[PDB]
Amino acid sequence: KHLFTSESVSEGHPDKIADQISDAVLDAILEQDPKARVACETYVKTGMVLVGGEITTSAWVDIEEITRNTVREIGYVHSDMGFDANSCAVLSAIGKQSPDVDRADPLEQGAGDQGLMFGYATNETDVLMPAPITYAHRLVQRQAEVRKNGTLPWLRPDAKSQVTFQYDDGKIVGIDAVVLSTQHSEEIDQKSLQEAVMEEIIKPILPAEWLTSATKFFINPTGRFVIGGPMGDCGLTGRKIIVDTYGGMARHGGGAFSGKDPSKVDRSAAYAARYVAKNIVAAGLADRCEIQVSYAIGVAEPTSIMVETFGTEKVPSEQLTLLVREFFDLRPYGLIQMLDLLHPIYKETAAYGHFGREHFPWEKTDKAQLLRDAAGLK
Amino acid sequence: KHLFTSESVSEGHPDKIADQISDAVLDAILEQDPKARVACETYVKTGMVLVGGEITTSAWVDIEEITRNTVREIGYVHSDMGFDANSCAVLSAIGKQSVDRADPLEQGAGDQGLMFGYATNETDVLMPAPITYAHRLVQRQAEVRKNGTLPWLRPDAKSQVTFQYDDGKIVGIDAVVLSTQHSEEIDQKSLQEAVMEEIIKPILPAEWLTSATKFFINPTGRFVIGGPMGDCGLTGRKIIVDTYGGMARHGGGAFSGKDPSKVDRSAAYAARYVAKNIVAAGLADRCEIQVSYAIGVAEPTSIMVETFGTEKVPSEQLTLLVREFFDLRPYGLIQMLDLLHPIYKETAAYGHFGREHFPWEKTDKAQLLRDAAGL
Amino acid sequence: KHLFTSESVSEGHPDKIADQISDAVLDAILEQDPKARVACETYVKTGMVLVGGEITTSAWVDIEEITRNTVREIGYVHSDMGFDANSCAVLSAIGKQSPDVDRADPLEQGAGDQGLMFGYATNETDVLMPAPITYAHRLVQRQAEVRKNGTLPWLRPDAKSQVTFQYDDGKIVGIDAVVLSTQHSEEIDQKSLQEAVMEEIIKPILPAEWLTSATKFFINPTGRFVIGGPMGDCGLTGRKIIVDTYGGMARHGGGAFSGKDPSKVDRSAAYAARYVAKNIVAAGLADRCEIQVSYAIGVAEPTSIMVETFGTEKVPSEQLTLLVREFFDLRPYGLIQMLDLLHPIYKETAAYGHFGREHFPWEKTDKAQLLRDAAGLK
Amino acid sequence: KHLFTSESVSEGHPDKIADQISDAVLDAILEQDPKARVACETYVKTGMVLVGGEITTSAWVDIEEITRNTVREIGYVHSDMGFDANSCAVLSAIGKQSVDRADPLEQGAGDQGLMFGYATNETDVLMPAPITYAHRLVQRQAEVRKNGTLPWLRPDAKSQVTFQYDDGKIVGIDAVVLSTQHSEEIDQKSLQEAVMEEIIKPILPAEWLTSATKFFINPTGRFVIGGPMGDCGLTGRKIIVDTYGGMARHGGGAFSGKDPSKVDRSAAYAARYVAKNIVAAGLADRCEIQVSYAIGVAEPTSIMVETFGTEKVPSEQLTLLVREFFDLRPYGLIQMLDLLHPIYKETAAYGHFGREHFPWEKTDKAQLLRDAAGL
Ligand SMILES: [Mg+2]
Ligand SMILES: [Mg+2]
Ligand SMILES: [Mg+2]
Ligand SMILES: [Mg+2]
Repeated sequence: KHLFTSESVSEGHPDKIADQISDAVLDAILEQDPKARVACETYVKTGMVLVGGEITTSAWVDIEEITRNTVREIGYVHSDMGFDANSCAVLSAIGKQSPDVDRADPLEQGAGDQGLMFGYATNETDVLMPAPITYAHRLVQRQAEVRKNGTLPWLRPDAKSQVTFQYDDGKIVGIDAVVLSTQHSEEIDQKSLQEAVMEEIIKPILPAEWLTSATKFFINPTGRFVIGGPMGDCGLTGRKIIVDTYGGMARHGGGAFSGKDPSKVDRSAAYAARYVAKNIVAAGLADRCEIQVSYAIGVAEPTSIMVETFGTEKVPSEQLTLLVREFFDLRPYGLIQMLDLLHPIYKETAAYGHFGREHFPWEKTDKAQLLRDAAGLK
Repeated sequence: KHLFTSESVSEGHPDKIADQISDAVLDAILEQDPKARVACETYVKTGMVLVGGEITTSAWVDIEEITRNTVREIGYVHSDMGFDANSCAVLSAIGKQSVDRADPLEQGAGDQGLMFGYATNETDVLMPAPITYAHRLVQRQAEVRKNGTLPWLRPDAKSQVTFQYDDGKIVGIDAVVLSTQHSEEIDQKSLQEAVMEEIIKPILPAEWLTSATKFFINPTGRFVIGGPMGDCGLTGRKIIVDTYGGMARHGGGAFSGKDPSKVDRSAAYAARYVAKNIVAAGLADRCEIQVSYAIGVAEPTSIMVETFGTEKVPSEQLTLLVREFFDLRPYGLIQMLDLLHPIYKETAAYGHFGREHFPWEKTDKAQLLRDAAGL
Repeated sequence: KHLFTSESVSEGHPDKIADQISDAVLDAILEQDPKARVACETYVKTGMVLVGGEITTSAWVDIEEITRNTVREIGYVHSDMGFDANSCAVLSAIGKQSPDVDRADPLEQGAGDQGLMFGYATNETDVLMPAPITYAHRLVQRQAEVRKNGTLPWLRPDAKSQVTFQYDDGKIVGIDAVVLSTQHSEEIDQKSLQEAVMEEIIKPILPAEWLTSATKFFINPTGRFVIGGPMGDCGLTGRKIIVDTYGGMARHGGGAFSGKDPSKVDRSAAYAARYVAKNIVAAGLADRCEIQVSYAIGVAEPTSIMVETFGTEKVPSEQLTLLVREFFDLRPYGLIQMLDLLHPIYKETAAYGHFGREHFPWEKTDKAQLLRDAAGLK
Repeated sequence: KHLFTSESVSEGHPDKIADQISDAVLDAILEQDPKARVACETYVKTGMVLVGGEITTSAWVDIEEITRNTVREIGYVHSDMGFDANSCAVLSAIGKQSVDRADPLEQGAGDQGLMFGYATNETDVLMPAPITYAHRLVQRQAEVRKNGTLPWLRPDAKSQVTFQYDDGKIVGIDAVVLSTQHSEEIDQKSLQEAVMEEIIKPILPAEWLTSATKFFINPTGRFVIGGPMGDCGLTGRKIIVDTYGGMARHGGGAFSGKDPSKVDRSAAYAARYVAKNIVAAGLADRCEIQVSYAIGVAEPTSIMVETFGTEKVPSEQLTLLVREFFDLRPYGLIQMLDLLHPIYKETAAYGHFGREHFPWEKTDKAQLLRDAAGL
């Protein structure tokens, strides 16, 4: 009764490979040119990586070297896994300055595109993130954690996890269903896999107080999982946008993050929307907070700002919407200054979630105390 | 009071070109082989279309002809438009991906995943107003482009509508954005007036248009370079304009290029089918259905019914009626909606949800649901 | 004094890989549709095979399956060699009927393109082929022979050989220089390689009566040769046309063979030119014979026929040119009937030479006795 | 009596587009880095250009801009022509391939291979007549295309000339083939007359044109679809039209896309340099030079001089003079011909041999060779 489900994928999933390659290229460019315009779309298939899009930068980068290193760190170094970073093909289809100061104050620059973006936060977890997506992320990051340190050496990078939570009036009741399918080598059978996944992955993550005898567990439910990654499966950037955000707990505007420089409101505004939502919840102004911002191309001011507090607000929501508008610069290049986004920090974001990890700029809660006593509280 | 905003793109938008090419390949395979497994990802860039993925089927089909015909119908037929269906490159990287149930209806889900369905009586088609009219703006744009009413504009186009709600009720439209590609023969002033008279005003109801409504028509000026040139399009990059424009939640699954055995597409269609029939039955004003699946499991791992307080009958009675009247098993909803037919290129532009001629948009269960509930 | 040199490459050379893939696709199509028009150009790079061109056929073929099988038979099945047929990328860019009975007698059809083609034959060897290219071919085919039967298991497919012959008035004097560079594994050093190449490759091919103490031998002259094949080296069809023919001993028209159906005069006319030249020499009418034919598009009769007998003719060369014109149908679709070319026999030709192997139709000498007593001899 | 035939293609022929793109990339790298190692293979097809190979250089260069500029200068700038430099796809698959001699001139050959050079006093440029005038026909075609004399014809074009010889002496021209791409505005009759008056007659000497000369002008009719569309072009697929049109033998090495350290290109240029100076010195009427190289060896493994009986001095004296006056070592002929300069896009169409403004076409050794021989 009253259940919610969220899924996640590891860094070896072909979609996440394309996300990591895109942001890897972005980080390389930003390391030389912080003001660069980057729109990098990566296509990864069996034996192939296609890196395309449009960049406008003074930087000079090696797309092949960046791509091979990124796949090499993911762990695809051998043809027995279905993909090898040293022998795969790397093709490039990157165009330059698309024929487009304009503004006396750079912060007043209009948006580069239209679109809608969402941010979310909930005091369910320590990191102000929804439980299902948080623990789904932690399962697949542990699977890579135990593959990379040699604990379970038979694991291969491609993996997917899914956690179904039972809810009762916003109260986290427990876990009703766990799904975890991981790619593996020939050095293990399915019965030893289902037991090793329980002991080395699921147990050090899902709190024992949420697992009962009724919790359905599906570990490699179809059996053998040896062929994976780009082998026999396509990977495109921007095909895991719900995994990259809130696992379905919150709504989405449709924009991908990876391969996009901070001037692309699809990424920066979504990070800022998370920044507002986390600070509103961290300030104690709501238990759950979702905000939507939208933009029109060539318009600096957001065309709409909605603050949704699902009955959890500790102050009228009209007051919340005004607090958002004055304590945060939601203008495109205002986001960049507010979050200090012109740095090569994005290859790390393309993997196990863009949110919930406290060292990102959009995850710091330096505005919570300000919002708290600005709304007159304690 | 609050504002909500949704967007849509024309059939000429690069991401939507990829979606249509992926479903055009799908339709041509289903026409010969209705039980085909197809997972077709399309990548469109300046001068080329890359059609890839995994396909296992007994159908023989010409990817080049399908791709060229699709782009041709979309409208890119000249180098002056930035893309030409008769001279672009078409590369294929399609592979063949490498009998368990006595009843095919009991087959387990091909993959895990969560899907959402939504419905709301804001509009006649039981869809959210922002996404609905965002679709009708870009669809009207293509309409007046193809019938020669405005011959000077080009396929690539984007729309965005900002609605104002007073706690569930539509009060009007706050902001309208329409950006359309065009040729050199037209100036921006005559362009703005033409899309205001032929595109915007015939689509948005005059009751929602006030003097405070903002109209952004080609806000940055000339829009000559468009489509696959200057940008880049990939299948499944418009999943929110495909569904409910952000009004409802989304599981993360793309639609185009996937046969009905993929729960990412099929279960979302079914989730819309149940949500729409619930709202059409008067059981709720707004309704969101969440379905979750586990790979190898036929029964959904979760079925959530959220009615946002608009529940006209008890919520437990709603979740029960969903299980009674709807078969949400992977191959059960294929038979419930008759999905093994080439009918998917139509869905790849202007929204998968909202057009009553689709199987998941039929309300043939509405009177049944209303009877089993009371009145 | 008076030296001549010719080179050859093995079936693992990236250029020969593209030739084999092209003809493999051609054979597959001809096996279903003998009348098919095929123009298949293959591009093979690290981790990638691109198969393009124009085909017009009722056949339905699997380009990916044909490509992987062809590379699999060549021996690239592992990423340690630099290329794997199971995990590489296969892309296709094949167009259909390019918008082009026409003739009451099909044999009178005009040529599909212009161009020039050469054929050659010399009684130096048993197979009426020049010695240098023949023995250069035999060296690299032996290298694959000893790699495939497990004799020298450390060999990798990519290999190149080159033989310099000393001549004295057409008399084969001996061998002055041998070059043989073969790709190898880590299971051998360079000194053991240079000795094993001598014992297992060079010795059972080059006759001992042609090797002196002055014969320069260059076996892996640069040393270690571990990275090869498509890895770090491009391969295109039609980039080994001199290896495919007479090793430079004879002239060439410029046309590639592989991937072209027999209606393409670049291939069929060259095979027929070899057919004429071999029969002229086999009939005893000349010791060395080179013929050139040329075509104009839409013209059935060759625009020119030259019979060059380098002072070796046993009958006036004017008479030879007339004998050629009446004992051979050099019209495009006359070649096809004369040589019975509408069969899938071409994947075998894309490797160690299109000539010199007696089981090919253009290599049979069923017209020699006819030419001999037609010119009035014995 | 005998007939000999050679062919040539225009700068718009698909194989030649690939050769020019490969050398345009080469020229732009040499302009910044003269000692760069580049091996650039280009693949042109309907709507796309794939530029691949192995390159190690300190130069930063824009493959897209170089490719688009090259095709643009070639003439494909509209979809009606079948290819457009401003909207085609440009993919790059270039890698970096993964200090031994005290004197750089003593470096060993980067690869094995045999190369041929040729020269004959049949023409003023000391080239075989069939290939020479085959080049001048397609070059005249582009000439009258670009200066607006005939604006209706398009870049793709092929020529072929059949010469008749009476044992070494030119007697005339037997057959002329000229096929040129064109637009729809022109009919085949007016096309045949126009290329006869503006292309063929201004190029082929009237002494060689009789009433028995065959003229095949667009022999199959309309030639509208051309260039990369309908066909397919690869670097190094025109090695015989690049050199001597079949009159001389060929080693098998392609030219375009290769820096001067590649003996396939460099030694062939040098072999032409020696053959031309020998013929220009009056030492022979026809001369063919064969040079062979072993990888890692600086001295050529073979140097053959064939004069076809036209030797005006003893043949042993000729082979000696070649070794005395020419440095045929891999990096020796780079310095002998000053090859480390961006001068190679010019060679990628209309013949590498024949145009006196190239380094390997200079006859600065002719008087020297004649002195050291006698007179
Ligand atoms: Mg995917
Ligand atoms: Mg997009
Ligand atoms: Mg090569
Ligand atoms: Mg060609």
